[PDB]
Amino acid sequence: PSMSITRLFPALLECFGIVLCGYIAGRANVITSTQAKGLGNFVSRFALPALLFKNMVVLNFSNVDWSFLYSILIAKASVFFIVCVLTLLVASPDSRFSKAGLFPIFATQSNDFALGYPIVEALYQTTYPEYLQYIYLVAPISLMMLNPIGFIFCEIQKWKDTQNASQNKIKIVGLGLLRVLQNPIVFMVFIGIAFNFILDRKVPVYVENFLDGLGNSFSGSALFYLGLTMVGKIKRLKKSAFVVLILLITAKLLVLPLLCREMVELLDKGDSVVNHTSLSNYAFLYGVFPVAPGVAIFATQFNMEVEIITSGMVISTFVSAPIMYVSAWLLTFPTMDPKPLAYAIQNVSFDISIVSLISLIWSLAILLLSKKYKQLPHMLTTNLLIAQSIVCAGMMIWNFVKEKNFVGQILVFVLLYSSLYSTYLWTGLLAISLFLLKKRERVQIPVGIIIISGWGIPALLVGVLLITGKHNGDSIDSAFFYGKEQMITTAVTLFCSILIAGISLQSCILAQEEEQYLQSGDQQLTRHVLLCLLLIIGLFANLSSCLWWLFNQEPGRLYVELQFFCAVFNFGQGFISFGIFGLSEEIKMTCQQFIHYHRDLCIRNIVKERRTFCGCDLVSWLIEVGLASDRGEAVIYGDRLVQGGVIQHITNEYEFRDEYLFYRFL
Amino acid sequence: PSMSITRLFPALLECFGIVLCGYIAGRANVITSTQAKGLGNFVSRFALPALLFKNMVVLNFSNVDWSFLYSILIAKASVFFIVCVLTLLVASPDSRFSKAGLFPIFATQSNDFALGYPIVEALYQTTYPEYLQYIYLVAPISLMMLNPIGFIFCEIQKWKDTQNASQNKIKIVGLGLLRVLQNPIVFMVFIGIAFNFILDRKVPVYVENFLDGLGNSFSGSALFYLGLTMVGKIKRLKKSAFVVLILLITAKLLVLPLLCREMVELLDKGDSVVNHTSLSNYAFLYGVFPVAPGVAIFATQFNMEVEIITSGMVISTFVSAPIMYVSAWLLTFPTMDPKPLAYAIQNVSFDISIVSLISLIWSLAILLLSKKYKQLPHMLTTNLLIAQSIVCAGMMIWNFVKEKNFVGQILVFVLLYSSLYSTYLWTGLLAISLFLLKKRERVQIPVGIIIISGWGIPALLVGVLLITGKHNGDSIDSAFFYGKEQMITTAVTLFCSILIAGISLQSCILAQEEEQYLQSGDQQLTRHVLLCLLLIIGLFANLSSCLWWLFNQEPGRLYVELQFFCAVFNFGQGFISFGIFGLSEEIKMTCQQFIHYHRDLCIRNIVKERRTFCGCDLVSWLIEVGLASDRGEAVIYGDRLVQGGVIQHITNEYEFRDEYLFYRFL
Ligand SMILES: CC(C)CCC[C@@H](C)[C@H]1CC[C@H]2[C@@H]3CC=C4C[C@@H](OC(=O)CCC(=O)O)CC[C@]4(C)[C@H]3CC[C@]12C
Ligand SMILES: CC(C)CCC[C@@H](C)[C@H]1CC[C@H]2[C@@H]3CC=C4C[C@@H](OC(=O)CCC(=O)O)CC[C@]4(C)[C@H]3CC[C@]12C
Ligand SMILES: CC(C)CCC[C@@H](C)[C@H]1CC[C@H]2[C@@H]3CC=C4C[C@@H](O)CC[C@]4(C)[C@H]3CC[C@]12C
Ligand SMILES: CC(C)CCC[C@@H](C)[C@H]1CC[C@H]2[C@@H]3CC=C4C[C@@H](O)CC[C@]4(C)[C@H]3CC[C@]12C
Repeated sequence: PSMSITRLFPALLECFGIVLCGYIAGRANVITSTQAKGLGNFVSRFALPALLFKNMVVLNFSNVDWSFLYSILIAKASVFFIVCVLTLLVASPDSRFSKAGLFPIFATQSNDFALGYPIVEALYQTTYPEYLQYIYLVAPISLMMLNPIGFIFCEIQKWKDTQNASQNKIKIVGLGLLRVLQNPIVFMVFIGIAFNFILDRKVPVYVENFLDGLGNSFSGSALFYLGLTMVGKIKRLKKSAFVVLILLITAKLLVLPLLCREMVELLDKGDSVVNHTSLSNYAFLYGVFPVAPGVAIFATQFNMEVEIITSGMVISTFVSAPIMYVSAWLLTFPTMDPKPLAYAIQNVSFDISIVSLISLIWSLAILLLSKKYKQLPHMLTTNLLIAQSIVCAGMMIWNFVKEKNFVGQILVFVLLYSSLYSTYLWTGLLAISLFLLKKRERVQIPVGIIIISGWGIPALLVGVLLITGKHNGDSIDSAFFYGKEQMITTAVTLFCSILIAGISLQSCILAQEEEQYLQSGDQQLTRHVLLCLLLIIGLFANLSSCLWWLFNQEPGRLYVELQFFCAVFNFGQGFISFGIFGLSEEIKMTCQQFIHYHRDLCIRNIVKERRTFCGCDLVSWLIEVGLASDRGEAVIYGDRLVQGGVIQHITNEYEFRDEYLFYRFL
Repeated sequence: PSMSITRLFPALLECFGIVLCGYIAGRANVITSTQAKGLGNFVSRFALPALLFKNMVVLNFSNVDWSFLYSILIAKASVFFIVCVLTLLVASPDSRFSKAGLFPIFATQSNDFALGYPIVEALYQTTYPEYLQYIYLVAPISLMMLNPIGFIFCEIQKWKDTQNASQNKIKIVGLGLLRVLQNPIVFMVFIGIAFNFILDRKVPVYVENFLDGLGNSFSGSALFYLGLTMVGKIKRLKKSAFVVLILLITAKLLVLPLLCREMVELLDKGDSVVNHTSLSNYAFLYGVFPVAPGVAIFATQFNMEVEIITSGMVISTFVSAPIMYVSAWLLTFPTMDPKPLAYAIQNVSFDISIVSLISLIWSLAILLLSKKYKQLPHMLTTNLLIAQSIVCAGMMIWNFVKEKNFVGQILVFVLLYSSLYSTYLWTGLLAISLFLLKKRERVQIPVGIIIISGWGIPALLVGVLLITGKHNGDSIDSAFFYGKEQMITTAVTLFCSILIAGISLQSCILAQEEEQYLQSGDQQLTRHVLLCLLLIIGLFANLSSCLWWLFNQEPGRLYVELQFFCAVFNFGQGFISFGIFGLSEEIKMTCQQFIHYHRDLCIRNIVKERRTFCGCDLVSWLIEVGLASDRGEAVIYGDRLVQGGVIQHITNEYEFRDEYLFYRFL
């Protein structure tokens, strides 16, 4: 009925595929950091103002439900107040106010013009068209209400830092209000209100096409720019910063949706209980939008807490999508029957499985063409991705052979759950390999023994399940294909894997040292330990669901959520693996420019005699001088120099890269 | 009926308003030339491929009329062959091939993805939707048939710089084909055809939203980027280059549409004569699309004929719009009745007049706030724009009061045509002032006498016309309000104006020197002659139409076109006048970056002792060193330096500008 949910997955695919395209373009150095400024300016100064003005001139303010806006504003104000009070009472006095100026803003301001609006449009287009108008009502008002307090706190921190006690509160409040008044959203909305009243809710035909043309290009360009602005933002941090970031993202993505739902339940007291449920669900879905990059822009402008804010915004952007999908499906579940419920679970798992299969075959092609799996622990990772691809393919076959052929059904079930148990066990084997590498022991690794164990133990478990179990062809879900025996063998396999994971966790000298450094750096322990920390979340979810079903024989109103979560993890675990292990005239001009003018003073610190400069030191020196903005521009400049015959590698085998590679002048 | 024409003006307004926004953003240094590369890459590598693939997957090749495509291709091939043959026969042997490789491409390839498609969509969405599919069929194929040959010619020019007569024809053809195969349009269309046949003309729902999101952001972004790429392109050229440019634009915008119409007349031999007429009228206005910037990109890549190609592309882009509008209206005219025809003329003139009044009041406000009209010849220009604004307002009043009141309509007519005669005379007075300034005589200019004459002679003419004329209130057009006497007065006024126009055409010394330079440069004599010529063109058109009506008393089937042209010029002459007249952590980082490392060697060539460097020399030196790409980067860098307390003006009154203003170090 309401909240058509089958249209949400393509909308999420749009929203995050454009972001992924932007990230890939930025990271492959197609677009550098300087060239992204043009796209950012076009999006912020011409497309968003046009979209806001066009949508705000026609709003019909006499037919707007203000209860929803009041509830959302009350929830946001409550979250802001709580975060500000806790930050003031907890943070150290040296940089207290700055935190209280930005942490509440981080946990309240969301990204709903670029990401939230397509989702809301897809969910509520033909069912509740009046909901799409609320976004343009809620996003600006919040900036009109909560941003000034944060800006005032930041100005107070700046005043303390400068120690200019002669200032008064009037100037601080004036600066705080002026910073929020100059935002294009605020005054564009004000002008939209003014022209809405002047023009009697009608857009002249002369400017309709112009406004539509500028407004239709906002969403995709903003998604691309958001993807571009995440190329190098996530960096290593400390434990305290990590805990603060986890708390902030939990406040943004968990506490706020629940508070919005509670406020909508309290304030709204209308008839048509169906509409009340729809409004509460809409509030919950609105609460889960990620943090807007405008907060990072504010932090950069104030030059305070920029790194933690940027990292948190980037992380929350990616964390929000599974939360959105699962929350929407869970809220749609109550208005369903058990057989359509199972069909919906099958369909969602099939969609996740097919997208994950495409991503996994792409990642496998990359890994095979890299030809780096011959040394540990890349081949175990290759086996893990192979098992994930096989389980995705097995489920896609199962969705069609569920009630088509018998022998095909048994064969598909065997393949699918052998692959599932293979992934479960391979998590533990990878953890064991990482722990063994941690011991730094120069002992041979039984690669053959571990691989045959990992690919034969699940086969033996499936065989004994077939021998001792009872077939049940009336079950739509493959989890209950046999029943008690399948459940107990899955539970014991998960328990063993989790226990294993927990227990486990002209210069020859220059050439030899650089190849030794390359060999040492090829062992990417960070990514492997990240994967062998992330998989146990889903392993724990699976084990908890199995134990809950075993202990609670009578099905309560919690096993459906566990089924959905475990299926989503089981058939989307390949996304994590893809995210980890898946990613002339001007030449002459720059050549003579470098040779003639500033060639001198270059060889003073970065070049020394060796029995002749690195790759990182030259990039750092170029950044220091001012010939580049980031590492990308330095890499492009070095490529320009090398292609022109200015410098060359010693071995004549590597191009200009930001590694520990040595080059010589010509 | 067919070809809904009342909604073409908003489409043109959108298409060129986004271009104007891009040009203003680029010229005001909001977006620098380096930062535009990101927008260009996003447009050319992600949005256009997505749009092309999405449109090519669903095309229904079994229901496509190939006669239109064949006729367009034949006309384009004929134009290409003619231009190539004439260029080969006429051009000097120094660069005979290079021009022959680029001139036929300039006159054939058009801009139909960004500009042509919105126009075709607006004109034909409701009446003939199938026409919308022809663009994506015509634009790619043309390249596949015409781009190689020309490219081969360019390769021959490169072969003329190698002095290797033996080798290699095969290599030349291979390079020519490889340059056209790597264009995203070509292989995107090929992949679209392949997936069209694979997918049975159906796109999966998973990628529908992604393709729609990337494809919907192409038109506005491409228009903005096109506007951005026209900031510093039009430059002074030679007479021969000007003649070649005029010939090339005439071939592109005049010969090609007529040839397309003729080929469609010859080949298409179908039924439903109305459909044949509509398809032949669609053949026309396809050849009036301006030159695509891809030709300029090709010229830059080949590094040959770059300046003439860029200037011609920009000029054709700006010239095509009135040609499109007038051609479409003239083609639509035959399917109308006399009274609806007159109403359509009134409506088109009213629309042009209202847009021109908005533009003119903007320009007048800018000129008044500039406070530079106190010296000749700016105040005469101010009077000219005042008269144009008054005539626009008078016509907008007339359209509402054409049949409302007697005294009101008489007063409105008097004001309107007094303003029209005022503009006609003020053209000649501006010509007289320019000629007097050319004589370089230090004689006082009777500004009061000339302004009194210019604002009084039209009043005397309209008064004597009212006294001796006869009222005719049954005419919708204001031209025949009185009859033959009004035509005689208009003709004699135009003849007098045309004759007049034709007949006429520390810091002791540095401060005064720069003041004298500013005074000399304030008299912008370069643009005034161009404005005079542009108004003379329309005055000549008006006089020709008046003489044609006077000599040809019986109305043939040519007076409607002259009426339309006269109305368009009379009520859009303000657009010409608007075009001529009307258009920190980083700080400290850059200031100590300049101070610490490369502060030295700056005072070696440009800075010298004076009784101390101009901004132009600093900009040129910064460009030469490599710290800036164009004048914009140098200007931004100088602003950063000045705001950081590095250099300051002698008078401390001028910010960092690319003028002859001396600056001193701190
Ligand atoms: C939730 C399901 C059912 C719907 C489909 C969601 C996917 C389209 C999302 C989910 C996880 C996303 C990924 C999560 C994390 C990343 C890493 C991200 O890069 C970084 O975070 C690196 C930053 C740096 O190096 O500074 C690039 C996008 C990517 C691959 C994302 C691409 C889009 C993905 C696959
Ligand atoms: C034809 C009518 C009925 C429809 C509306 C058309 C307008 C939207 C067009 C027609 C003429 C155009 C102008 C023609 C020329 C210019 C100059 C152009 O700048 C340059 O050419 C300078 C280039 C340089 O300095 O290098 C900026 C856009 C502008 C004002 C154009 C803006 C858009 C205009 C007013
Ligand atoms: C359950 C399935 C369907 C979806 C899982 C989504 C979440 C849990 C996964 C999908 C891809 C993952 C990301 C993949 C790659 C990276 C880059 C790394 O440097 C930090 C972690 C990070 C950012 C991961 C965080 C967790 C992540 C966002
Ligand atoms: C008849 C009315 C309605 C429309 C007239 C359109 C044409 C003829 C006019 C409108 C604005 C004009 C432009 C205004 C400004 C400039 C900049 C100048 O450095 C070169 C000429 C150029 C580029 C003009 C060329 C002619 C132009 C394009």
